[PDB]
Amino acid sequence: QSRSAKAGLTFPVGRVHRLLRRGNYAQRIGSGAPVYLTAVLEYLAAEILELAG
DNA sequence: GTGCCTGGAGACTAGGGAGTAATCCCCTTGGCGGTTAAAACGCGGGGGACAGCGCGTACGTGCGTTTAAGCGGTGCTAGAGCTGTCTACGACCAATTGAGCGGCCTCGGCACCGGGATTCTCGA
Repeated sequence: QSRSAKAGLTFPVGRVHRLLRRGNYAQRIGSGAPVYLTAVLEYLAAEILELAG
């Protein structure tokens, strides 16, 4: 399974990893940080979508 | 529904951060006395918060009128991408030097301390 769906989530991981890789935010990057961004933004999106419903 | 272009996924090899030994070690947290300037209790008050009245006016509301102004068309016009093509163009590791920090020593106005001249009391 790809990294965008290995954790069973909704938001893509490769998209935010490509955004930080060329956005020049650090020298290196840990493996847990893009999926952590994935989890935080998908939880914020799900909460505001439940409130929108 | 249907679909082709392309970022996404991923293992192997150099190559630079992580937290666990290690040890100073400086800052801090905790308490004892004192003494003192600030915090607290109270008491009369008077000056400022607050209710009410006079009023008048100017906006709440309504009506004739203009007044741009909105919806729809379409050419005129001139500003936004994208692929070639070439030039600059800022970084990589290394010898040499440098210039601002670690810790040291010198001035200098401010506050405290003593004499010269002046004024006050008594004595001669």
